[PDB]
Amino acid sequence: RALRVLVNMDGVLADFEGGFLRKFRARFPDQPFIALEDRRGFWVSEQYGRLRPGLSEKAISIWESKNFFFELEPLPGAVEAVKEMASLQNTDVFICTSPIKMFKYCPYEKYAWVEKYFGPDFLEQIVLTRDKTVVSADLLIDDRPDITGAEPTPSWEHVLFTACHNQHLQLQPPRRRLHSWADDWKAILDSKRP
Amino acid sequence: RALRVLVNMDGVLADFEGGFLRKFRARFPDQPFIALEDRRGFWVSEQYGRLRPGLSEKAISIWESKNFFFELEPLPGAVEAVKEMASLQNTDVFICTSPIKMFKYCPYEKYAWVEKYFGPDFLEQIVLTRDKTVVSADLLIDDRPDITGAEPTPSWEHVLFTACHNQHLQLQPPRRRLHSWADDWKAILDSKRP
Ligand SMILES: O=c1[nH]c(=O)n([C@H]2C[C@H](O)[C@@H](COP(=O)(O)O)O2)cc1/C=C/Br
Ligand SMILES: O=c1[nH]c(=O)n([C@H]2C[C@H](O)[C@@H](COP(=O)(O)O)O2)cc1/C=C/Br
Ligand SMILES: [Mg+2]
Ligand SMILES: [Mg+2]
Ligand SMILES: [Mg+2]
Ligand SMILES: [Mg+2]
Repeated sequence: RALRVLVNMDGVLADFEGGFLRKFRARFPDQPFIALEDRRGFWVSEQYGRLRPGLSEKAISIWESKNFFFELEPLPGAVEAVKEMASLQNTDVFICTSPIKMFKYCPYEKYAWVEKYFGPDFLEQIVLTRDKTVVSADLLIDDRPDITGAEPTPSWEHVLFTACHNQHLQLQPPRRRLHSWADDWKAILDSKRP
Repeated sequence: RALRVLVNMDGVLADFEGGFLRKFRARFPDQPFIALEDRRGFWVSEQYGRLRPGLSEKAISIWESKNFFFELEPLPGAVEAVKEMASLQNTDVFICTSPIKMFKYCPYEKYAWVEKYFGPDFLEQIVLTRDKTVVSADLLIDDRPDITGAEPTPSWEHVLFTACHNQHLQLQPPRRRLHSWADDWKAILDSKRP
């Protein structure tokens, strides 16, 4: 009866792309980089790997470093929108996020980041998983174009959240975008209500 | 098409009850304790809180301590069963576990414990969530009798995994138990296959 919305973290709430680029440039000032306007494809590591030898591994070392996830800046409007969204009648919001393979810091920092921006009580709303298809909900707002896993027919509608890496993608027509948190996310939610 | 089984961690794969009791007794040798045979009700903290003043807080300090989750011993047969279960044709296994409120160590140690007993590749199968009702699957094997949350009608059948705290409970008849990993879990899975 309540509408359930899964909201992705990196690329939707947290600015992974901008934080990575800043830290990559600071740590490797003599390496080439990829300006955000030039990002293409979900995987940062793959494009850097295509840019020059051994750059995939250097990219990876940025997000494997302590404080990388914790120090990500929220995206504009994200904290305000999700707070408003959660307070809406008949609306349950979960933050659904995938950790990286190296688990020393990432899960911890993601919990810490949510506490910081949404408060202790919002920690109950976090779902950490590598497979989003096994989480059920009416909506998934997520910047990754290809969301697959163990469940061939997920219950959610995936709404693509715009990011530098996906902004040029033509979606297969039924599919829909949320262009930024300034875009009309209430209209999207309302279209799913009974 | 593949059968999906969610397997809980504490009380099913990891011996939370025995590890807690050992560490509680070692740290508080002059406090009264609850023998496992005498455990009743899911919440360890509540029963200890009923046993004497300020014992809830002392109990909590055990599982909030570093290395508590990491150093839990697997339950008998658990690692062998889950490994066999995951290798079965048309069967996907996820470990579905709730972290405690204090997130400094618990998420990290749970990932570490899974790596230790199941290997790096099994980390992809972990779902960390306070709400299991929003994870979809055919079966949930879990020692907690009362599993509720945002989804009023979860897709899984909850099979109650026997533990000291629940062994005496009469379930509402449709509900079913897995008595230990030596019990016939394949028969339970097979009853759910198309
Ligand atoms: O290029 C990457 N970009 C990225 O976000 N990640 C990681 C970063 C994050 O933990 C998880 C976020 O995915 P979503 O929850 O937003 O879908 O995947 C990993 C790589 C490459 C690893 Br090799
Ligand atoms: O008494 C408790 N027992 C317990 O397992 N936990 C915590 C321990 C574990 O992180 C999570 C396990 O639940 P399941 O995933 O097995 O369902 O709840 C907390 C308390 C009290 C907190 Br106050
Ligand atoms: Mg993302
Ligand atoms: Mg609400
Ligand atoms: Mg349990
Ligand atoms: Mg299998």
